[PDB]
Amino acid sequence: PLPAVVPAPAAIEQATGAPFRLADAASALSALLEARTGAVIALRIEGGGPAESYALTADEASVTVTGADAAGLFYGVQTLGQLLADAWVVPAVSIEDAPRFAYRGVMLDVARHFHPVETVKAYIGHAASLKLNALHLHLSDDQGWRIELHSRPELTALASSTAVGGDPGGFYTKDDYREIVEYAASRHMIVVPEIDMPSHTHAIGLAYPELAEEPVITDPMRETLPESGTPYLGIEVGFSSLKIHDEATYDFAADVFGELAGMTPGPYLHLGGDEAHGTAEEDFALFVSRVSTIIADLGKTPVAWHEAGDAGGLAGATVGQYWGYVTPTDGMDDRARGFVSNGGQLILSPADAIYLDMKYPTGPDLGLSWANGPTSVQRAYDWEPSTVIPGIDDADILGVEAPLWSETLRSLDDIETMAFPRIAAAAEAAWSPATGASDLRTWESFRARVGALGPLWTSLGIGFHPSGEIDWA
Amino acid sequence: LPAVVPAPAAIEQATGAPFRLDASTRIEGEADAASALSALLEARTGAVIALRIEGGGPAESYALTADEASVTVTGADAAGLFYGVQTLGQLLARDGDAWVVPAVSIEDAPRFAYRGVMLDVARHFHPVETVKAYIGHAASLKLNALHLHLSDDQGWRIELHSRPELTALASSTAVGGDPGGFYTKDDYREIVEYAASRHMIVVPEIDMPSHTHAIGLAYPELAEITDPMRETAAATGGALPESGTPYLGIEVGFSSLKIHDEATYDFAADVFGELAGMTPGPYLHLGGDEAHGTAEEDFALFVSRVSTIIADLGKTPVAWHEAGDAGGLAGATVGQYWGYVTPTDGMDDRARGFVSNGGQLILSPADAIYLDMKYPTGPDLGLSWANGPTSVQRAYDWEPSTVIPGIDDADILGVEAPLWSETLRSLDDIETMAFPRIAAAAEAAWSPATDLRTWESFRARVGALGPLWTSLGIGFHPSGEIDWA
Repeated sequence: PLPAVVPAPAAIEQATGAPFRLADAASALSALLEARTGAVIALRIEGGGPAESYALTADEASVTVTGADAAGLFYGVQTLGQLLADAWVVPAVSIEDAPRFAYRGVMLDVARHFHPVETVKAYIGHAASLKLNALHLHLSDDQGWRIELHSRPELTALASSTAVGGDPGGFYTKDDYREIVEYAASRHMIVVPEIDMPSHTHAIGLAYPELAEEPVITDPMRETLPESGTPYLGIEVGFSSLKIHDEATYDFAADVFGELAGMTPGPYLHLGGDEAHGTAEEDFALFVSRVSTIIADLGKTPVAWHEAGDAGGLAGATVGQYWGYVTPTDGMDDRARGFVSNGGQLILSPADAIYLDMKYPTGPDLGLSWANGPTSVQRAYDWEPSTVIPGIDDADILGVEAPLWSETLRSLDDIETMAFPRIAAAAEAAWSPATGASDLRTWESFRARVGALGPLWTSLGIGFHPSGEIDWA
Repeated sequence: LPAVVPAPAAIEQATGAPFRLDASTRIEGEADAASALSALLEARTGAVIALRIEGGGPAESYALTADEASVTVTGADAAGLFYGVQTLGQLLARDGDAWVVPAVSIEDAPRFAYRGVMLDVARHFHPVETVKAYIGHAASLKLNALHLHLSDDQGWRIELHSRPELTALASSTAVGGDPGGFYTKDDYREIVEYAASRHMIVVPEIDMPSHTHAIGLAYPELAEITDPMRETAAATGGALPESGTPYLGIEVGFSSLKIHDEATYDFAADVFGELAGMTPGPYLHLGGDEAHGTAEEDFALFVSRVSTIIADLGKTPVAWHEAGDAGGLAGATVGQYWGYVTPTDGMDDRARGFVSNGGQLILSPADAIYLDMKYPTGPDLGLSWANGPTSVQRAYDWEPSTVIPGIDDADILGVEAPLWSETLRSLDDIETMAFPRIAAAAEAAWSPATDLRTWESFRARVGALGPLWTSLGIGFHPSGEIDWA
């Protein structure tokens, strides 16, 4: 009975004997005793091996978790919590672990439904239990502006009032934004803020009306309220845009990205790259060519969605591939490889696979289906970051991101019902080795290991949708 | 009175002299509608013709006025202007040597929001080139919905990646041993974007219950043949009955899916889920064709599942009227395909059950509007399985309201003109059967109920467009029932 642990470790092997009767990393395990409210449990930072790596060995003499950093030890304490099993037991085990990708991220949409600091802090602890080390907050969209800026003070004043569906809006104060980045730092997580521009910028026109263009509608139909110069409370996308040829548009992005970078010590500033429907490719090329350079000279590494990779601007910019794992193109396989030819890496977030906002085939009502139908937990796992990567190299993949969009999610219970269990397939694709190695990196194994951690998920207060695709305990 | 098809809602001649075109007329700056009018000057290779998009009136409606000073086409949409720009081409006449627009004022509006033409790519794979031309031909008659019959017992024509073996091993063949093929996802975007520029929506159909022999070629675990005692087989000579190998015949209702196998619905969800992502149009046509000998409860449970699958995808599902006895689906749209007299079954009653469910009817009577039905005159190809060949008059001898069981015109989504490709292997073959009688489709779709909507007037107006149809390269068949120019 191989002890179930997710993400699947690099090397795991049972031990010969009988199992184990039960700095600040110790607090992470002491607080982990929510699964179960002399012996000596060793948590030491030796160092020398790869970053975010650890070594776990459990016997009856003592259990020893040894990481190279505070992060590596913090991923070893997360593994031991999953290892915890008539009494309360830790199996005779030996784990030597290391991450496959340096970026192992979770995205949160705070613009569609404004999520408070508390429900964001909880999601940080939940993602950290799966060895995820990057929180991606989607701070702006057509439905709200969520970050408090002073170079653009009208934004937080007139663009944060509403949310999707007539629900409360709000924003993170700069006072409140430091709490998010310092809470995630204590969980060894970086916080990358995204400000979706060219398109996905309708709320920006509510406060600075000289910057936004009139909405382009196309075929709703579905609307039978379309977007106007008023707070958009719908879910349609790709209608808003900034005055791309107005220099005030870029003087706005400079203030917005300049002030934002001062509050984020993380290396990345995500600009988005969403283009409005019917926007010129050359004009959209000029847009993200300018704003990425603005972030470039700010001392930050710019991030954008892969649809802006054909552009001629930016150097070393990082991408977020949101296309399907079988890449059904507008050009999205070739367009994603433009980031690698330019000198940057790719973060892979396949829509059909890893988009956590996609409805379950089972049926928890929430979610969307715009990918290729609902997303089963298997399909969230039925992909390899290497083969589902056009024709690049593992050195050109910065990591894996698991986007959770909040068009339909308004609760922490709503967030957990959709993130888990499919978030485990995200951390597995991010942390665990490729599908070429690792015998436990199969659907038959993941489906069994993710079901054994079910009781552990219920003890930490983490909600999840029990997908009938897998067997729980 | 100047002939124009479909017959506009309100048309009246003017008091003065016509509009001389010459080589000095300017055309008003109306984006691509001017280019649509310039290409319409293929009939004939200062005063200015005004194309404007006002707005406020009915959807896809327009107003056309032609005098000696200037011509003005004013629509509420880009589609309304487009259909007004289409009426200009039909209006264009020749005085002696100069080309002339008659003094006339037209105020037009469509009767049905759905004005469809279906093309069968499964029996004979029609390339993107021959489909784009058919998009322009149907758009010249104010049709706004292209229905693609992407799959049948003879082939699978759309490229899916969740089910990638389909196009790998089910698109090799066509009926009669003819070339197969399929539309790539990249080739399918070109069709929907071309149709959008003509203000047409692309409705993709995947016949799901029966008409599914080709799916068994690639996913062999899903298919169930079933030969009836009738058939033709021995007489036609070999005429290979259906097997577990590509079917090159024309018989229908022999294949089916294992209705109680859950992989069949996980199959349909994957295909329809990927399909919906490729179509910005609101409609996903599921079919509803039941195999011979299928249990009514089983066929009901099948279409109950797939329509809910399409419904939960954010799209409106479409099916044939034979799937109306089912207990599933809500608000599903329908192509009624039975005769205008509503015959063998509760075919009218089963179609009226869709209206009880909250949906609308698209009516496509086989005896009336089936463009693949043989002419009584005789241009060879086509079928006659309805009630014999279909004359151009018989294609027009029906009212979409009266033939509609016992409902209301508000419960009719519109009109569809299906062209099945069992015998049609060329674009010239498509036009030889689609046209004349596709005007009777646009007439029933666009024009008011039974105006100039009589057989005596139709046969005069569509006969005047002969030179216009010959100028656009449309190879219509000259039915002897009507006089041309």
